[PDB]
Formats: sequence, structure tokens, C-alpha cells
Amino acid sequence: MKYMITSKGDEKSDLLRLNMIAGFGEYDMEYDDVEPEIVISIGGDGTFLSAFHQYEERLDEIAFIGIHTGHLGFYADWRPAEADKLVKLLAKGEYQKVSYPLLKTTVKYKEATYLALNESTVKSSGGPFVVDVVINDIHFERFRGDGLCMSTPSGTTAYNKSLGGALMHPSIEAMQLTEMASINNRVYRTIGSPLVFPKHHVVSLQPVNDKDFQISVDHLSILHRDVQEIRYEVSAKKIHFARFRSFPFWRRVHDSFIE
Amino acid sequence: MKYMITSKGDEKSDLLRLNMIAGFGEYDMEYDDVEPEIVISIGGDGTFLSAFHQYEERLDEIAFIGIHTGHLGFYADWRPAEADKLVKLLAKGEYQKVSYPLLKTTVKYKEATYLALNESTVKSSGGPFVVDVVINDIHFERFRGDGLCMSTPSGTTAYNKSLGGALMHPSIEAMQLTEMASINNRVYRTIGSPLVFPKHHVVSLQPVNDKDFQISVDHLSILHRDVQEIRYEVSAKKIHFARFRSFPFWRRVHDSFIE
Amino acid sequence: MKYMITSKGDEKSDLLRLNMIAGFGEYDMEYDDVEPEIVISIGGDGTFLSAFHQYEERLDEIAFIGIHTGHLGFYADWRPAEADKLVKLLAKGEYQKVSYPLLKTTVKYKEATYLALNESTVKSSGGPFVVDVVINDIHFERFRGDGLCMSTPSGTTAYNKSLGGALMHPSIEAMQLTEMASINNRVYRTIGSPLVFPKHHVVSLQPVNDKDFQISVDHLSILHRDVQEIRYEVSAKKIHFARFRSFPFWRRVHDSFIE
Amino acid sequence: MKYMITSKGDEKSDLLRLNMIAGFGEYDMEYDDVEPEIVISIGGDGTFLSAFHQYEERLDEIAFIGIHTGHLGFYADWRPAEADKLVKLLAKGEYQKVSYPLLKTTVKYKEATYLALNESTVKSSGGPFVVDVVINDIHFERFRGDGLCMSTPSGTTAYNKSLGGALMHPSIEAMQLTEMASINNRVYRTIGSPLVFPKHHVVSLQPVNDKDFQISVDHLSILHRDVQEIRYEVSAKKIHFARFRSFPFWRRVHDSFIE
Ligand SMILES: CN(CC#Cc1nc2c(N)ncnc2n1[C@@H]1O[C@H](CNC(=O)Nc2ccccc2)[C@@H](O)[C@H]1O)C[C@H]1O[C@@H](n2cnc3c(N)ncnc32)[C@H](O)[C@@H]1O
Ligand SMILES: CN(CC#Cc1nc2c(N)ncnc2n1[C@@H]1O[C@H](CNC(=O)Nc2ccccc2)[C@@H](O)[C@H]1O)C[C@H]1O[C@@H](n2cnc3c(N)ncnc32)[C@H](O)[C@@H]1O
Ligand SMILES: CN(CC#Cc1nc2c(N)ncnc2n1[C@@H]1O[C@H](CNC(=O)Nc2ccccc2)[C@@H](O)[C@H]1O)C[C@H]1O[C@@H](n2cnc3c(N)ncnc32)[C@H](O)[C@@H]1O
Ligand SMILES: CN(CC#Cc1nc2c(N)ncnc2n1[C@@H]1O[C@H](CNC(=O)Nc2ccccc2)[C@@H](O)[C@H]1O)C[C@H]1O[C@@H](n2cnc3c(N)ncnc32)[C@H](O)[C@@H]1O
Repeated sequence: MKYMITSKGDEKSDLLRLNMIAGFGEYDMEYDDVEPEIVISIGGDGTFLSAFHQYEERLDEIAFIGIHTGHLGFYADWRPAEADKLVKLLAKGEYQKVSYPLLKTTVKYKEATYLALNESTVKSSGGPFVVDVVINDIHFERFRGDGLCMSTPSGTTAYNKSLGGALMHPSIEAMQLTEMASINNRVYRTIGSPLVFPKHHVVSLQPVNDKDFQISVDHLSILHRDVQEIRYEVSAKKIHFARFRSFPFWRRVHDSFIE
Repeated sequence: MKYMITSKGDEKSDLLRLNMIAGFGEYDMEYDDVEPEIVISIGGDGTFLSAFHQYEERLDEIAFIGIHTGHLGFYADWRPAEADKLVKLLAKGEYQKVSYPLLKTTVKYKEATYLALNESTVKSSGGPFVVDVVINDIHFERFRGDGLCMSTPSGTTAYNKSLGGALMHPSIEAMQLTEMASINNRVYRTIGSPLVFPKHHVVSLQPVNDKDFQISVDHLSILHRDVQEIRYEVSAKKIHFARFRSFPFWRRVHDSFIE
Repeated sequence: MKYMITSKGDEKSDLLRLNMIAGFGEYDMEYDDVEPEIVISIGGDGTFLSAFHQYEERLDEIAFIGIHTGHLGFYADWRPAEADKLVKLLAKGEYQKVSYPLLKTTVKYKEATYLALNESTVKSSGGPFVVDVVINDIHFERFRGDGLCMSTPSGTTAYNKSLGGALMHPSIEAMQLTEMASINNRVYRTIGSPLVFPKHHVVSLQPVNDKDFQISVDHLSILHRDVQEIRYEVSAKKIHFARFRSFPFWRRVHDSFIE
Repeated sequence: MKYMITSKGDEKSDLLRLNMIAGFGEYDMEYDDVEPEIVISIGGDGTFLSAFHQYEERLDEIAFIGIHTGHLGFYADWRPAEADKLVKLLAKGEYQKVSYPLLKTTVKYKEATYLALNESTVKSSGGPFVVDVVINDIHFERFRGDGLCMSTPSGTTAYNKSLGGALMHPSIEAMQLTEMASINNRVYRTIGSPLVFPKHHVVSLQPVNDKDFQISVDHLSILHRDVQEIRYEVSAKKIHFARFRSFPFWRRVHDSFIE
């Protein structure tokens, strides 16, 4: 079945890529990097992120797999040594799909939308960052700090985690807002805690004075000018993973942070 | 319809209780404190917690209402002044039910189960608190600290919040584990972050040496002796609230912590 | 005695400035904004910061006073209403000096030094921020995160505080390092806690790959290119405040954050 | 010179103790466990703490040494293998003393004082912990939470650290107050940050309703009844360490938490 493979582009990963394509040739898997059904990423979670964004308009039609040739990532949860086995099962099919939820960011000025697999962050360009925070059309706080991070479930082990966010199991359809260094006094008062929103809640940010912001989607950082609204909601689209064995998420969490 | 009313027992709340019963008499609402269908709590969230536990084996059959005669609580979200209106709508019916998820704690030695509306905490009796933490039969960390807090969604604004937990919207069926003062070194290593578990995940705690613990369920604190396991999971039972108007949770969060 | 007065430049503060100069004329206080002995700042702590930096090469020879025409600052701890009294005592002299410690930042490429009254921060320009941290020539950690904040004692109620830093009483001659969003895994491991250094300790930062950084001294933000070292130490210079009455620091802390 | 040696009392440490005494016999060091001049502790920091408290009325007259037969402690910073060298230099003298500051806790009801090397903590007995906090006779906050920890400089790597306290270099004469799980709302408002006090500041705690508390001094936990005041200040007494080589504190910090 159609397939494509992306590489971190160092020596170790380019080699492993050519050996996989050859093994795929020993079945009749048609390489197509235009309409693949299976997208294999080789290197690190960053490489995987790029694989996801390279194909984010065909999400409902692709199964992604991560192979970490550096250290384990959360998306790249295959060692190189397991490559030949991968190719094998990947050919026979009879594999299962798991879907993780995604984050839609909408930026009104026209109107542009982004899909994040880790998180969408907002900071200020130059001046201090001051936005009013609106939850389902309800004014909640006036945030003054360094910025805000909206994380997916699988993104909570990433940036979110470093911001003191909670770690969330990916089957939960939600989004998590973490503060970045809010000032807090009788004047300026924010909630502090990470907030965790369900499906269909719209978290909307509204600027007070400066209208320019730096928006980051999975480490891509766009500068946006003359901003009127940023809207976060849990996306309707989901990413699909090819699952060949049990690698529970909490097991994955353990190996990356405890031992 | 059958009903009962609980009081904080200070002067302000006992009065408001008698005036509500009289107004109920002006309809024909039968007071029954043995099999009520509607349980009204008057005072603070503590009073409400007690109302919930007084009737925790008939949860599937009761709608609770909170009236705060002190400061707003999260469960007691009615001012006294609105009492006469309450009685009124409470009589005609045609009100809606909202259900919040609950937490089951199971303590094996026989075996005892508890239902929490805020959270179930564990501390040590005397000695240091050391348990191994097991997630769906997966050894995750060996925790050494002051203790652990497992919070419901609606409990995340309570103890959980003070432990740096995330605030969670109550429609989300989950449970949140917050650490209490873990020691962290090359020897002892815990995750740090609040962890947030879905339905059907069982978080199980297993003692290393000392076997005695102080377990707290909604501020009730039992000492347990010769403990073999503590098991947390999202309960199948839910609590039901009578809803007469919109008081969104995030609105409720705003009023209690921001302004 | 020679004196000068700086203004936030809104209407309220310019007026108060002219009325003070007139009152000074009713004594014979020579206005000199080139070699003042007394520097009065009118507006907010920001205005005061600017007053300090406008005269940072004559620190050993100036007493600063803050008047807050907005909300109380930590440096601007005089209400406008007290202005006429201020002028009065300011004329007779017989006032006491308090000195707060300062922070020297040294940036080697030539070599440039900065004096901070609040803090010196470092972030990355574009890429991720990765420096090795060296304490008295001892390699301590390899920090990978958003950045680092080195705060003075009186600066600990400022940025430092929002970064989870400790609040420090200003008579203590020290400097405090707070992390900004470190990544932590088996690979990358930082201390986490705020660190608090004494006099004569040199905290030195050393870049790993990217050599460009954004350095902030009291909210002035310079971009520095081809950086070889950043060195923090407690400065030998001190700032002097004119003290006319008791306004203890902890009292000051209480009014700004508790009530 | 007079000397004594304390043991964790497991097999490894009792042996090492007898071999040191024999080596001391090969000089003429008089063993005296009543008036030693040198107190050697063998095991872990806990063992060392006990050695300190066993001799806390002769502090101005004893040099302590720690040997860790488990893992390195902060006070037990000698490996067993270095024992014979220790004995040697310990005999010739010509060693240097370093002194770390200590914490005095005063508990008025009569009046009892305690000396801590790590920290003095306060919790409640049964009920919720509510004290007013007074700094040099200035009412600062009304704390409602799980408790409070007052840490020495060298204690900041201990409990203090787990409470989010800052790590402090021991030459700094100060004390650090960390909160334990304060509730924070418009009603109850505490500072949050660790506070760091200098010499001569008296931090005094005053109970609101319940008067019983559990006070912990270096993990000794006394229950105190009918309490009127707890007073913390930096002690006039200091502990003295025998220093035979450079083991800088920050180096010590690195080895225990980073690598
Ligand atoms: C360039 N990245 C690729 C990714 C990813 C990533 N996904 C996840 C995930 N789902 N769950 C768990 N771990 C993850 N990883 C891991 O992170 C390290 C890779 N990347 C960073 O090292 N980046 C970085 C950025 C700035 C400062 C310091 C570090 C590896 O171990 C990966 O496996 C982008 C991602 O960087 C995160 N990010 C941004 N700022 C961060 C910060 N201050 N602290 C921690 N993370 C931060 C964020 O999520 C962004 O999308
Ligand atoms: C006796 N309580 C009754 C309750 C509740 C309660 N529910 C919630 C909730 N769903 N969401 C938001 N707020 C809540 N409230 C609010 O809390 C204050 C009432 N109670 C406390 O003041 N108790 C306390 C206990 C120890 C130390 C300091 C304070 C009011 O404002 C209520 O409206 C029991 C609950 O106490 C929580 N608890 C325990 N230790 C805590 C700590 N260290 N910090 C913060 N909370 C702590 C916990 O959830 C326990 O079940
Ligand atoms: C432009 N400032 C002037 C100052 C100062 C200042 N000194 C102190 C101090 N000794 N002790 C206590 N409070 C202080 N203030 C108070 O701070 C508010 C003023 N300024 C900010 O609002 N600035 C800001 C910046 C970015 C994002 C949000 C807020 C008033 O109330 C002042 O009285 C510069 C100072 O901004 C601090 N800063 C930077 N980033 C921060 C952040 N994320 N959170 C909190 N502070 C941050 C930092 O110290 C910088 O030097
Ligand atoms: C019985 N101890 C002896 C001691 C000490 C000690 N001194 C220091 C120090 N100057 N600097 C750095 N590390 C230190 N150590 C290290 O701590 C571990 C030993 N002890 C604990 O494991 N005790 C414990 C208690 C409750 C829950 C979990 C752990 C070793 O590695 C030692 O080398 C008493 C000390 O226990 C601290 N303590 C209390 N509660 C704590 C908590 N929740 N988290 C972290 N520490 C906590 C506190 O300072 C008390 O005095």
C-alpha cells in the first residue's frame, strides 16, 4: 500500500530509510510521497512533527509511525533495530489505528487556522503581553505575563509539562492552557493553575493595547500583525497512529522521565 | 415531591431552613429525610459534602442543590436571597439535571470502598510515606513524600488546586493525581506533574515497608491499618445537581478566584 | 542641595513635578539635572528604574525617592499627597540613607557591563536556549529552556517572583537565579529550584551551539551577537534611598500582594 | 584530642566505626563520648542530624564530620574509603573549621526552645492549620493550609527544596519560610513565594482558633498543646564542620541532584 518515509537527514537516519524502502520493494508497496496511506518518520519527535504537518490535510487518510534514531520520543516510539519487523507487519496489514486529538487555532485580523499536535503558544512581539481571556464568551481574566500555551493531550508531556501543566492521557478529548509567568497583584490577578477544557469549549484571547503577537504551532513561529482574536478549540480532526504492539502511554511516560 | 434540607446549624441557616419548609408546605411537598428525591444543603460546601455523604447510596435518585449562606462555594451556588424563587421552581419541576463524575477508592487489607466528591488523599501515619505507584498494572514510580491527592473534576478547584493541580471542567470523566512534597534525587525520582487519568484506568498504590496510612475522603479521615492496596478509579456512579439557571463552571471559577 | 525630578510624563505627574520645584524654590535648593545629589522619580517603578539608570555612574553620590502617582511600587513608596511634607524634610536634611544591593552583568564577546536594580535576564534569539551554567568555575548544569533570570533582592518581588523565585529582604547581599521553563528528562536535567548566591560568587553562563542572545537589564533588552560568556555577580556598588519614615519592606510586600 | 563516633548501626557502619577507633588508638586520641572535641557520624544525614542533636549544647566546642556509608548526604560528605586518610589528618590537626548557621524555634504556652540544622515545621493536630503570620511585630498574612516549613541555609536542599523553596548557600546568615498547600481565594490570601529572612528578623506565628500543633525539628516531632506563639529567628549559635579539602556546596548540590 502507498507509503512514504521522512528523514532527520543525518547519516544514521538516511541509511535506515533506504533499507526500509528496499524491504518494501521486496513486497509490492508503492512508494508515493504525494498520496501515501502510511507515513513513516525517522529521527526524533521533531522529525515526526514535520511529517505530521507535511500531511495535515490528509489526516483522516494516513497512519503515522515514529522511529527514534536518537532518544525515544513520544511520537517516535520505535527503535531502529525493530525496523525489519515493522516493514513486515506494515505489509500484511491487519494492524490497528489509534487516534490522538488535535488543537485548532483560529487567528482573526482575514482568518487563518492552524492544527497543532503539541501545542499553540502566543507571546508578545516586543511589548508586554496583555490579553483578556474569554471562555465560551465569558470574560475570565486579564492575563499579563510572558505568554500562554495551549497544549494537546499528547502535547502535555512537551512544553505544557515544563510550564507546570498536568500530564494527560491522549484518549481524553481536551486542551490544556498553561500560563507563562503571570504577574499577580491586587491589580492583575490570574488563575495560576493549568486549566483543562473539553470539546466544544472555545477559549478566545483578546488584546488590550498592543496588537502584534508571535504565535507558535508545534515550534513553527509566525509573527502575526493587527490581531483581533485567537480562538482555541479541540479540533474535529484527529491524527491516526499505526499500532503494532502495546506501548501504553503511561509506560511511555515512565521511560522518558523516571528511569 | 419528597425532599429534605440540611443545615450548617448556625442561626442564619436554621432560619432559612424553616422558612423553606413552610414555603414547601404551601405546595404539597412531602418532607421525608429518609427517601428524599431532592436534597437541599444550607451553609457552605462542607455542609453540602455532608449532604452528599448522608445520601451516597441513593445518588442515582437524588438532585442536590447548594445554598451558600457564607461565601459562595462551588457546590453551594445559590444565595439565600434566591430561596423563595428556588422553592417555586423546585415545586413545578420542569428543571434539568446535571451530573458530575465521582471517585471510587478501594482499600484492601477485607475490602472497603469510599465515594469522594472532592478527592481521596493518602498520607502516612507517623513514618515517611513511601508507596510504589501502579497504573493499569504498570509500575510507574516509587513515591516518597508527604502524600498523594486524587481529585475529582469538581474537586480540582479544592485541595487539588492548592497542590498545583490543574482545574478541570466537570463534564470530563476523569481523576487527577497531585503529589504532596516528593523528595527528588538520583535515588528517588517522581514525575512531578499532576497526572490526569481517564475512565477505566485503575491507579493502584502499593506500600513498601510501613503499612499504616491515613486516608481522607472529602475531609473525613480514617486511619487504616495493615494496608495491602489502595485503588483509585473513576466511579460508575455520578452525582446529580438540580439546575435552574446558567451558572457556568468557568463563570463560577472566575467569581471565586479572580474578582 | 542640588536635586532633580523625573516624570512619567502623563498629566498628573508633570503637575506634581512643577509644584515640587516651586516648593524647592521656597527654600534655596538648586535644581541641577547634571550633578544632582537627590533624584526624585514621579510615576511608577518603571519611572524610577529609568531614574536609576539615568544616573547609574553617580550612584555612590545620589539619594533616590519614589513617588507613585499610579499604584504603589516597591521603589515608588510615597503617595502624591505626601509631596509637600517630602520637600520639607528633604530641605532640612537630617534624613537617613538606606542602600540596596545591585547586580553586575558582564558580557564577553570586547566586554560590556550592566548594572541592574531588578534583574538581568537572558533569552535566546530565535533558536532554543541552551547554556552550560558555571558557578565559581564549577560546571553545574546544562540548561535547556526559555531562559534565565538573575534577580536582585529588591528585584525578587518583580520578575523573579513570577518565575517562582523566593522573596528576599533587601539588606541581604545576594543574587537569585530563577529558571524559565527548563525541559527535564534523563537527557536534560536541571536543578529546578531558585538558587540564591552570595557576594563574590560568580555565576557564568556558557553557550553550547547558538551564540546569539537577548539580554534584559531592568526591561531594557539588548540583542547580543557572538557571545562568549555572561557573568553575574553581586555588584560592589549599591543604590541609596532617602528614608524619611518607617516603611518596612515586609510591610511593603503585604500591601502589594495580600491586602 | 578527645573524640567520639556515632553509628547508623547497620553492619557496614559499625565495622567502619571500630576500625576508626583502632586507628585513633595508633595515635593517642582519647575517646570520650561525654566531652568530645570532634564528633564523627557514620551512615547518612539522619545519623548526622542525631549526632548534632546529641551534642547541641556544646556546639561552640565541637567539629562534626559526616561519612556516608549509604549515599552521599549533604552533611555526610565523605566516602568510607577515605576513612584512614580522615583519621590521619584528624590527628595532626592543622585543619580548618567552617560554620553553618542554625535556626532557633521558640514555643510559648512556659517557654521551650529548639535548635534545628535542617528546618522547623509546624502542622496542625487534627483540625485545619490557621495561623496569622507576624514579621517583626507586623501582621503579614493569615495562612490557611497544611503547614509551614522554616529552613536553614543547609536545610534548603532538604524539605525546603521539596516545598519549592530556593536553594541557599550556607555562608548566608538567614532562614527560609515555605508554605505547605495554602488555600487561596478572595477570602484567604497568602504570599505564595518562599520568603527569605535575615538575621534579627523574628517571624512569629499566632493561632486563630485551634491551639494544638505538631512541631517538627529535624524530623523530631513533638505535639504541643495550648500554644500561644511560635517564634523563628536565625540562631546566634553556629555548627562547626571539620574541613579537610574543597567540597564546595554547589559542587555538592550538583552531585546530589543533576548527575
Ligand atoms: C523542536 N521540538 C520537537 C519536539 C518535541 C516533543 N514533543 C513531545 C511530546 N508530545 N511529548 C513528550 N516529549 C516531546 N517532545 C520532546 O522535546 C525535545 C524536543 N524539543 C525540544 O527540546 N524543544 C525545545 C524548545 C525550546 C526550549 C527547549 C527545548 C525532545 O526530547 C522531544 O522528544 C518542538 C517542541 O518543543 C517543545 N518546547 C518548546 N519549548 C519548550 C520548553 N521550554 N521546554 C520543553 N519543551 C519545549 C514543544 O512541545 C515544541 O512543540
Ligand atoms: C472542609 N472542606 C469543605 C470544602 C470544600 C470545597 N470544595 C470545593 C470545590 N470542589 N471547589 C472549590 N472549592 C471548594 N471548597 C472550599 O474550601 C473551603 C472549605 N474547606 C477548607 O477550607 N478546607 C481546608 C482544609 C485544610 C486546610 C485548609 C483548608 C471553602 O472555600 C470551600 O468552599 C473540605 C475540603 O478541604 C479541601 N482541603 C483540604 N486541605 C486543603 C488545603 N490545604 N487547601 C485547600 N483545600 C483543602 C478539600 O477539597 C477537602 O475536601
Ligand atoms: C516595566 N517594568 C517596571 C517595573 C517594575 C517593578 N519592580 C518591582 C520590584 N522590584 N518589586 C516589586 N514590584 C516591582 N515592579 C512592578 O511590576 C509592574 C511593572 N512592570 C511590569 O508589569 N512589567 C511586565 C513585563 C512583562 C510582562 C508583564 C509585566 C508594576 O506593578 C511595577 O511596580 C519592568 C520590570 O518588569 C518585571 N517583569 C518583566 N517580566 C515580568 C513578568 N512576566 N512578570 C512580572 N514582572 C515582570 C521586571 O522586574 C522588569 O524589570
Ligand atoms: C530523616 N531525615 C534525614 C535527613 C536529611 C537531609 N538533610 C539534607 C540537607 N540538609 N540537604 C540535602 N539533603 C538532605 N537530606 C536527605 O533527605 C533524605 C533523608 N530524609 C528523608 O528522606 N526524609 C523524608 C521525610 C519525609 C518524607 C520523605 C523523606 C536523604 O537523601 C538525606 O540525605 C529528615 C529530613 O527529612 C526532610 N524531609 C522531611 N519531609 C520531607 C519531604 N517530604 N521531602 C524531602 N525531605 C523531607 C527534612 O529536611 C527532615 O529534616
